[PDB]
Amino acid sequence: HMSFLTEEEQEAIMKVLQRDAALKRAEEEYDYLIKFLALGDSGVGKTSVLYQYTDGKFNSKFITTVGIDFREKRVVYRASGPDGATGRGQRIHLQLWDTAGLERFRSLTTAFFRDAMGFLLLFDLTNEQSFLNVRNWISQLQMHAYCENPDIVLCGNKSDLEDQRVVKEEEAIALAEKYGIPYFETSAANGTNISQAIEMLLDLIMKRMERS
Amino acid sequence: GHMSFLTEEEQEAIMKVLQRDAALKRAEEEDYDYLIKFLALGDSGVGKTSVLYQYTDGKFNSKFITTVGIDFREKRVVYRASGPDGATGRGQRIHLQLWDTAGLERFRSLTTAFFRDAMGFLLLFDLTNEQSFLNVRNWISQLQMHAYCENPDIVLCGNKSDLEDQRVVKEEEAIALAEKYGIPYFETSAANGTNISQAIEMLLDLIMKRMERS
Ligand SMILES: Nc1nc2c(ncn2[C@@H]2O[C@H](COP(=O)(O)OP(=O)(O)NP(=O)(O)O)[C@@H](O)[C@H]2O)c(=O)[nH]1
Ligand SMILES: Nc1nc2c(ncn2[C@@H]2O[C@H](COP(=O)(O)OP(=O)(O)NP(=O)(O)O)[C@@H](O)[C@H]2O)c(=O)[nH]1
Ligand SMILES: *CCC(=O)Nc1ccc(S(=O)(=O)N2CCCC2)c(OC)c1
Ligand SMILES: *CCC(=O)Nc1ccc(S(=O)(=O)N2CCCC2)c(OC)c1
Ligand SMILES: [Mg+2]
Ligand SMILES: [Mg+2]
Repeated sequence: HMSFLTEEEQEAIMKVLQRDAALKRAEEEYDYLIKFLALGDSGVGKTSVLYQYTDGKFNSKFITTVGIDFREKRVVYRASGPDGATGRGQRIHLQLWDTAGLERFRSLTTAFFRDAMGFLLLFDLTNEQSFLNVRNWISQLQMHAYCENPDIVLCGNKSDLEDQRVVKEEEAIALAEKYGIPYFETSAANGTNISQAIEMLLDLIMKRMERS
Repeated sequence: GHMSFLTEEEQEAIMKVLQRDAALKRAEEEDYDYLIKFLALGDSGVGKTSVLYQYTDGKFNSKFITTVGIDFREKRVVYRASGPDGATGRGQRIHLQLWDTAGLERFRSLTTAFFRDAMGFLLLFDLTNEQSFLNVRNWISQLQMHAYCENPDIVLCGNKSDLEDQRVVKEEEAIALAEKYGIPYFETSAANGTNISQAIEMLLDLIMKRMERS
């Protein structure tokens, strides 16, 4: 009925932080460290999406994120050229930040935005209110990011729940066009579009870094 | 053991600091020659807010207003390197961001988040409070683990040296602790300002000298 920040919950968060300082200390020395961050209302599937992508697995039981967490995955990035071209493959080491969407964690999660080079914004195709909130999330991103106009990839998630969709695809494609951000309908249950969405953000983050 | 979550008012406070930090950071990523960041940490009540306030504005306030999670102050200064046999180089423009962390446990993971941003640390205990000095070992251990640098520069501050009637930390003990860890030590007063600028300038030097090597 009345819940408080338990000691176990804070122990959890401190170990995410210890692990992070560990990861960063080592990188001061595989061949590029690309970080991005997933955000969106609680229950849209941020954790599920990252898990499907790192491990190809899905757990249908809701285990809400205690503040903050992150996964990693070593991948190969090949610079995609114009009209189907690619380029050479340098090794990319991803750090995938995963934030709690609950308000009680808003200030803890908001301080990690500056660690990100790009953002995976998620709403639930079955929850119109999570879609309405995409606007508020985008301005919080502009207001706390590194970079004046940060790279974003919008995901409407739970596309496998067709008989419960309430956000019409047109409303979502139009919102995305309004802001100039790539849009993908995803499903963490079966993996649809998960790899393409993230690979699209990686491409945005690597192409932006080759204009300096 | 029942740490309240942040209230709506506590959280608006912290988001404003985050809003101010991002505006400051975005302006430096594009005037002043370097942005330099310190972070003050230590138990609640040792005088972290008061120390930074004395340093930026030469003022001191007796009423205890405990820090809501996190805050920071700024100061423009001129650092001059120290060369061989006092060969003081050109005056460099330094913009200092001075992070101020709350010391209560209920804020511990929030404030630990910000050890990433620091290039150095001001570690405070209270001279009138032996328990706050005994915890200095844990704090250093924490800093070792969460600093983003290996062997982070620390300056130890034993504060409230103006309350001489109420002093309980023996001087030899703290000099021992500081020598054991190889870190500079200053007894300070946020009230009358004794040693505040010397300790903060010592930390600036460590970081600047640390920066030149690279
Ligand atoms: N059918 C279906 N269920 C999904 C999908 N993605 C997530 N879920 C389910 O939705 C619930 C919430 O997912 P989860 O990743 O925990 O959500 P979250 O966005 O991380 N929430 P929080 O911010 O609280 O950590 C879980 O029951 C999960 O099984 C999806 O693509 N399809
Ligand atoms: N005499 C004297 N009093 C001091 C000194 N430094 C702080 N105080 C007083 O002792 C209390 C400590 O206040 P403060 O600076 O807020 O401590 P803090 O470490 O930032 N506390 P918190 O972590 O809870 O935010 C206040 O009442 C302050 O006025 C000092 O050097 N001398
Ligand atoms: C402009 C989009 C963006 O956020 N770019 C970006 C590039 C590089 C980094 S970093 O982590 O390698 N680094 C920290 C300070 C400068 C170099 C970041 O950090 C998030 C963002
Ligand atoms: C090793 C001592 C130390 O902490 N040095 C240091 C120098 C510069 C920076 S930074 O703020 O310019 N930066 C953050 C991301 C990489 C570049 C930092 O980081 C706090 C530390
Ligand atoms: Mg989650
Ligand atoms: Mg304070």
